[PDB]
Amino acid sequence: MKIDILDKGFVELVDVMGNDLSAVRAARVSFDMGLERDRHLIEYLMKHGHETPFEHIVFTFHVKAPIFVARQWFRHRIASYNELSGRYSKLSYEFYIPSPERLEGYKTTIPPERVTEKISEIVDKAYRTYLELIESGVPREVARIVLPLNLYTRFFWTVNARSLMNFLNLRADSHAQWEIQQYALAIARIFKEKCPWTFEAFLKYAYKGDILKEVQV
Amino acid sequence: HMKIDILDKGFVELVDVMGNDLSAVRAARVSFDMGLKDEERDRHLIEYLMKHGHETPFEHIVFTFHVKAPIFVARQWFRHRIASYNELSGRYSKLSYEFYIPSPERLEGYKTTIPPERVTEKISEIVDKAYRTYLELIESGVPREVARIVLPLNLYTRFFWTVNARSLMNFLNLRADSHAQWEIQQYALAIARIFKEKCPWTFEAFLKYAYKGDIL
Amino acid sequence: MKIDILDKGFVELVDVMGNDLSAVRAARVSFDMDEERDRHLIEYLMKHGHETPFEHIVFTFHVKAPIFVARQWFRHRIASYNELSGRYSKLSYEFYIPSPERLEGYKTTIPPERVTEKISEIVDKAYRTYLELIESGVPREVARIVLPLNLYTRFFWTVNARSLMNFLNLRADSHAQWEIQQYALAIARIFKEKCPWTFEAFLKYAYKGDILKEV
Amino acid sequence: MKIDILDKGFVELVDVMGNDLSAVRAARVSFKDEERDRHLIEYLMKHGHETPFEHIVFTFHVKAPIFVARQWFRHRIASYNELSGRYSKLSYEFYIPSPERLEGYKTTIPPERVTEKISEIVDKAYRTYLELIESGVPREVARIVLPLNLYTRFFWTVNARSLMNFLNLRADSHAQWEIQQYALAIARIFKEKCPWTFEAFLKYAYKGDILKEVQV
Ligand SMILES: Cc1cc2nc3c(=O)[nH]c(=O)nc-3n(C[C@H](O)[C@H](O)[C@H](O)COP(=O)(O)OP(=O)(O)OC[C@H]3O[C@@H](n4cnc5c(N)ncnc54)[C@H](O)[C@@H]3O)c2cc1C
Ligand SMILES: Cc1cc2nc3c(=O)[nH]c(=O)nc-3n(C[C@H](O)[C@H](O)[C@H](O)COP(=O)(O)OP(=O)(O)OC[C@H]3O[C@@H](n4cnc5c(N)ncnc54)[C@H](O)[C@@H]3O)c2cc1C
Ligand SMILES: Cc1cc2nc3c(=O)[nH]c(=O)nc-3n(C[C@H](O)[C@H](O)[C@H](O)COP(=O)(O)OP(=O)(O)OC[C@H]3O[C@@H](n4cnc5c(N)ncnc54)[C@H](O)[C@@H]3O)c2cc1C
Ligand SMILES: Cc1cc2nc3c(=O)[nH]c(=O)nc-3n(C[C@H](O)[C@H](O)[C@H](O)COP(=O)(O)OP(=O)(O)OC[C@H]3O[C@@H](n4cnc5c(N)ncnc54)[C@H](O)[C@@H]3O)c2cc1C
Ligand SMILES: O=c1[nH]c(=O)n([C@H]2C[C@H](O)[C@@H](COP(=O)(O)O)O2)cc1Br
Ligand SMILES: O=c1[nH]c(=O)n([C@H]2C[C@H](O)[C@@H](COP(=O)(O)O)O2)cc1Br
Ligand SMILES: O=c1[nH]c(=O)n([C@H]2C[C@H](O)[C@@H](COP(=O)(O)O)O2)cc1Br
Ligand SMILES: O=c1[nH]c(=O)n([C@H]2C[C@H](O)[C@@H](COP(=O)(O)O)O2)cc1Br
Repeated sequence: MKIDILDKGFVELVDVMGNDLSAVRAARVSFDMGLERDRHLIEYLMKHGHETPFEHIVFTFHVKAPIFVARQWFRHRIASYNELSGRYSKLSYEFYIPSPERLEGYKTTIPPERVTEKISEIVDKAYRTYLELIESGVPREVARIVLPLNLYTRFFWTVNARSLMNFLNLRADSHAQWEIQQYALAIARIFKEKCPWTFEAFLKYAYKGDILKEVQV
Repeated sequence: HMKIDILDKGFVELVDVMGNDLSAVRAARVSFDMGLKDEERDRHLIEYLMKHGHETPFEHIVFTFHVKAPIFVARQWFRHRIASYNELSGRYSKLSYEFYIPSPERLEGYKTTIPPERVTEKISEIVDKAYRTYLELIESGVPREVARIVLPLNLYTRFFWTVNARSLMNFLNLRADSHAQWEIQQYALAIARIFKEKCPWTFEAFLKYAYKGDIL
Repeated sequence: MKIDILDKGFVELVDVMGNDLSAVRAARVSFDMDEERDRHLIEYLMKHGHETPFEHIVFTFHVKAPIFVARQWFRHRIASYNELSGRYSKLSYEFYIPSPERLEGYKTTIPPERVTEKISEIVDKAYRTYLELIESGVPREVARIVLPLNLYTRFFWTVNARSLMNFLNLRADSHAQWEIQQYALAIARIFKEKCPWTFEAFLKYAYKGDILKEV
Repeated sequence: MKIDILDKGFVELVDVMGNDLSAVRAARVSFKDEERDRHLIEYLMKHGHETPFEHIVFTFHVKAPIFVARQWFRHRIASYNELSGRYSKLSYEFYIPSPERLEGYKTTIPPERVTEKISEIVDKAYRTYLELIESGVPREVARIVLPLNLYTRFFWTVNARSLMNFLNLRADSHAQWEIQQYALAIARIFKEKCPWTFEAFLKYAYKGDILKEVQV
């Protein structure tokens, strides 16, 4: 399962542990019980605020995204991350270039096409300078500081269902930057495919965001 | 699928697992824009990570356990915050007559006034009386959340535990150690055993370069 | 500042870092930024779900509570704890004995005041058996396993305003066991004194519980 | 307490709760005696009993380059609040490495040229950013052309235990030089507020390699 986001990014599901029944399973222990009834428990827990059972469902994603996007994403402390290093590796020529449609809805002095053009020009000069510094023997950890925030980076993300839901509440929302919204939708799609009952219950009883109720999957 | 019996009626049962040794290898490699490789190389990285103290990669390995243990053991266990728990409720369900009765050998080394067997006998008695009082209150209409307050700390409880490899190793350092209570140690050995079965490379590397305990 | 809870328990403030303005300062370092403007920002943050700024206010409490209460309290992982050790020190003769009014509203085959008695009896026999074992040479970590769940323990609790609010949402609520609700009420009271603005705003826009809305 | 770091950065102590005695009070669970108290701090540090130090909390105000902040924010056991590029107009403040930063590395161009190369690109980037903002492009979009050396500010609230982990990892030669400088500043303040804990830390638990070589 891999989903393309923006111009060069993506969200890919690396691994998953458990399913909706994992949460049903965990929840049952409270009443010395085990695993149509199970589906009803998910709703109950969701609408009543029993979030802990969903912590036993865990996902590991492989994400390709712009650093300005990663910086916001990494603010979610209840999860695990492992990212590409700008200190250790030679960064490749890959940057997020917004399409003219990105400025749809805003009045600008210069054409959307020009805006897209200027971002590219800057990206191009920045990367050349970066390579020139490295070729000259400048340490990678120093040379990379001239690279812009729209530079693509990669990382693994292991997070459980409760934290992922908090993530969707905050990122699969209109107040979050459009770019991370797009990633959140892909995360939602995958979440829905692996835990359909929890997902449906989540949208109907606890989701606090606004876009997942208008945009399918 | 794994089950280890602990104490007289307890147990540690592996319910699920996500990833294996290579899950940490994958996570780690990404820092160099690389992926997996041969076994010799990948296994070398794991020990490398363990040696230098790079533990984040091991967080991508997650375990889900089903544990049955006495409350005094569980209390110490739930002190490990970097994990998830779901436990049997004394407020909601009627508790079963199951308590941890120490065997006479638990007193080995300690010279006692009364024979060990007697200590065992006395523990069972108090437990029996407490439980009868509990059943008595429950059957007379007393709310369960109130009636259970007479139950002793050796009452058995059950819970689910989802924890990743890194937090798990911290658990073993602290609980797979002679400084921890013998009872919790036994559970830690069972946890280590399962960790060994599922992530051989990580475990071995752990024991050789990071494990700070003494019983493993 | 100390508040007694139940028959022998309590909640006392040990220390606190910051106040309503601590949250105001944390948040202002976002837009690169007086009373009305500040208290309004606080109500604004609370109303929209911007909770991180409240993490910069921290409290440390000293709590004396029954273990069954502590087992529920310790489930709140986003915080720090340090409790008395039952295997290191001899436990004192202090247990939570519910008052007859605790069974109020319930129809029981045994008079409430009789239930109170049965609980005391167990406590007494369990504790004596415990001292009997210890004096007999049984190590404390083993002898104490016969003690009941209403045995009082003590601990230090350091938590920030955000986690504290999650705690009040879940514990200062009728779905929580009454005994812990009482402690949560005490926690809320101290929190109100130190952060009136944050507290006021919490009740009005984020508080999900029910009893703080009536007590 | 405010310490200048790099060319435009700084570490400022905003607030602090408790001191060395706070860890002591927590460990004993009560509420003095330097001999015993300090001895206890060292005992706790020597045997790995770290939870008591979580009762000591700091709030810092930091100004640092995004590439430094990104590494810093990887420390999850803490609280943060940073300036927003989506909401605020960014100031013309970037970290420009001085020639000395390249002492020891053999380059095909004079270290001063590297400084100029970096300064020029930073200048171009900021100028395009300003033109984008002026023409009407949304802040959150216009700032994506800004370099990783753009300075940002944030509030950091962390307890002594997590801060000690931070020092282990950052006040070390393996961490990038730029964040090492901040860690030193963090260490000075910590040392100033909790002299007993810091000394005990350096003596028994610290895993880094610079704090035992550089005063305060
Ligand atoms: C021999 C022994 C004796 C003990 N005696 C006592 C006692 O007398 N009183 C008592 O109350 N407890 C006692 N404990 C419990 C101990 O204090 C810890 O609570 C327990 O070991 C859980 O460990 P942890 O904090 O390392 O783990 P977790 O809570 O699971 O945390 C794992 C890691 O994340 C961290 N971490 C998590 N949360 C925070 C935070 N809020 N701030 C900073 N870092 C954080 C640390 O790096 C930690 O090692 C004892 C434990 C042992 C093994
Ligand atoms: C009325 C009531 C009934 C209950 N019944 C039961 C029961 O039958 N069985 C049982 O085991 N427990 C039960 N609990 C305990 C409950 O499951 C929680 O453990 C407890 O409320 C502590 O809450 P918390 O997880 O929200 O808080 P904290 O552990 O303090 O966490 C605060 C916040 O950080 C989060 N968080 C922390 N750690 C993680 C993580 N690892 N993954 C994802 N998010 C995380 C969430 O956003 C959370 O709200 C009950 C509680 C109440 C109030
Ligand atoms: C020299 C150096 C090189 C690095 N290289 C890379 C790299 O190539 N790629 C990369 O992505 N990162 C890299 N990092 C970042 C590193 O992986 C950690 O994210 C960073 O050091 C923050 O540390 P921490 O996990 O110990 O701290 P915190 O996140 O603050 O956590 C403190 C303690 O609580 C714990 N803890 C917190 N959360 C969890 C959890 N979810 N599960 C288990 N335990 C938990 C542990 O006991 C931990 O030590 C590097 C750091 C250094 C110092
Ligand atoms: C529209 C929008 C605007 C934003 N603007 C800003 C800004 O201007 N400046 C800025 O710095 N950030 C900003 N953020 C980031 C925000 O402050 C959070 O850090 C981010 O959403 C991650 O969320 P979290 O804290 O809920 O999640 P996580 O860090 O993953 O935590 C999940 C849950 O555990 C909890 N938790 C975890 N750690 C702690 C802790 N240490 N103390 C108490 N509770 C804890 C809470 O219950 C939390 O919801 C913004 C986010 C959004 C969506
Ligand atoms: O929508 C947002 N999402 C987010 O995660 N932040 C966090 C990210 C970063 O640590 C700092 C400033 O981010 P921006 O430049 O993207 O606004 O606060 C801020 C905003 Br607004
Ligand atoms: O070895 C120990 N392990 C542990 O987790 N505690 C925590 C458990 C409980 O929250 C409180 C008191 O525990 P004991 O009564 O078991 O000592 O401190 C204490 C000790 Br000593
Ligand atoms: O209201 C509750 N609060 C709580 O914290 N638990 C946690 C406490 C303990 O770890 C386990 C069982 O608790 P009780 O016996 O008190 O129900 O689940 C359960 C319930 Br119901
Ligand atoms: O020393 C380091 N410190 C750090 O915090 N990272 C984390 C920061 C970021 O999330 C990602 C890539 O960082 P660099 O570009 O700085 O290498 O891994 C990496 C290295 Br190496």
